[PDB]
Amino acid sequence: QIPLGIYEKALPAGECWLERLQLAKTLGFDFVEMSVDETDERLSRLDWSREQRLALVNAIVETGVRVPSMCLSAHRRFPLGSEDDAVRAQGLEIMRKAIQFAQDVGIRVIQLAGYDVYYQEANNETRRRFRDGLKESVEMASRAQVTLAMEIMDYPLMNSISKALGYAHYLNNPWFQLYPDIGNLSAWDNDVQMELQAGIGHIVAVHVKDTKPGVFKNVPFGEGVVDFERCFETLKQSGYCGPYLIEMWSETAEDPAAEVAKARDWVKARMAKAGM
Amino acid sequence: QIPLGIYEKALPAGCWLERLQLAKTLGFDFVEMSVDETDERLSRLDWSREQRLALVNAIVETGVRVPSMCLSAHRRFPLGSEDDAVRAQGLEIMRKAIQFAQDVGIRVIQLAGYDVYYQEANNETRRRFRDGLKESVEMASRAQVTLAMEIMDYPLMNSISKALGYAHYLNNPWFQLYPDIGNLSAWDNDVQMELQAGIGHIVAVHVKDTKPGVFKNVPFGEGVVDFERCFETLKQSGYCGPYLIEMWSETAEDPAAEVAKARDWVKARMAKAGM
Ligand SMILES: [Zn+2]
Ligand SMILES: [Zn+2]
Ligand SMILES: [Zn+2]
Ligand SMILES: [Zn+2]
Repeated sequence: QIPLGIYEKALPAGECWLERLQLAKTLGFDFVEMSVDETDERLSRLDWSREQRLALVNAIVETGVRVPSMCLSAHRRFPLGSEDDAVRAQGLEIMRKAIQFAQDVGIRVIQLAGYDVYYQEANNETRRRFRDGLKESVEMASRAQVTLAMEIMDYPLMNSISKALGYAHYLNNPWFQLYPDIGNLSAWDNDVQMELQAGIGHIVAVHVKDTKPGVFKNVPFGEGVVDFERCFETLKQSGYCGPYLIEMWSETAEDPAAEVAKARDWVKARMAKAGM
Repeated sequence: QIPLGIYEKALPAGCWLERLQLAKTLGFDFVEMSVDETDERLSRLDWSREQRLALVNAIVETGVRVPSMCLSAHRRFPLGSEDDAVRAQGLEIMRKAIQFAQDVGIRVIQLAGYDVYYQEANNETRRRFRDGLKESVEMASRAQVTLAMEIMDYPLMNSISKALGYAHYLNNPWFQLYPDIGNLSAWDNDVQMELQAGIGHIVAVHVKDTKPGVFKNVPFGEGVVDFERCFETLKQSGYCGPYLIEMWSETAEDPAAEVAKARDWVKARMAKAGM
């Protein structure tokens, strides 16, 4: 088996989760990755009532479609490296609330964004604050027993598996792992296939998307520089047995389901070629 | 925080809402569920969706988590069994436990490190157990559920070092370590060395006393476990995870009173170690 998931933001935008999960099932997916992004609407999920949390658990159990991971891109707006101590405190409360939320609804993995700061310029001060924020986050994670997994990013601080492995060695904690995005990994000057193999005992999930140098969003599958077949071959041959998540933003398309179905078959053909 | 939990079997037998509410009044953050060799506790892996959801509801209402499952059922259906039917039942229990953990939001399944328990071990049981573990870890990787190997009352896994060997073999983020400081101290181990060695892999810690060759119901303080030392080692090494108090006071004169005393006794040892 190869568990295959779809990004929340590839599907229609309604906060109706049972409908979302039914659609994913219909489209042939095993799971949906939730996004808790910079928007107040998705951020407000962290303030959901017990009944709202439990309704999500209900929909998951009823449909069989899991929500095993949360993409926590809210830290782009409230980064852990902020020299604004108010903004940083806000990033840390979001982290705490995301961990409690994951405990409540049974999310397995919180995918962290490797930004020390995004909208502000980086320096030694922001990197040190990010490092300390990350250590604090992993401590909360260790208490809760919730996996935090650093994504390989559209940003120089975390633009390879190697740099994430640096953080993993520093932290030396079972609850801090790796969540490579093969698109982001391919959009710099990395030896991608060597990076995938190097990270193996730390890789808990894989984001599947295409990219170009300096273009990390909305590059159509096949129009970028990602060698999908090679990546899948490397991961399979190195013993990877975890999930793959198709990352796309077709929520805005005329027919989101149709865009998703085409990307699904496209991605699946390449996995099949790679022996999976 | 030092998250502190109570073993299911320390509390009176029974609904889960009542048990979780009891744990709350006793000051515990969580309860560790047991899926043992009994058909009664095994039947949990066959719970309906409604039964699974009722547990989730109760956890959310009380705020007392059930973050871990002790899976001692493998004593009865071990992954190393040379009987293909018994081994298959063990693998099916493993699959169903992982699905149960997904359904109910259990974070860590604690594995019993027995290739076989009620039979004699040999090269073949060891080989079968090894492959069984590999298959189990493959299942856990797909589900993203942590399996943590307990340090055992059994030679095959009687130290953190032994569990570390399996961890290095499997090379997978979903296979981790769940030391029991009692079991770790009941052999010929360098206990404080071991705890430090395993630090990057320790996801949880069982707290109980033991004596060499006596791994069960040894009253706190009457055995050989150096509690203040183990706590200071784990503290100095940067351990930030939960501690589970393992007892079977379920069948004692005053179970609640027994657990309260043990709780305060454990917390006193922790306070002495800088916690
Ligand atoms: Zn490593
Ligand atoms: Zn991604
Ligand atoms: Zn190691
Ligand atoms: Zn134990």
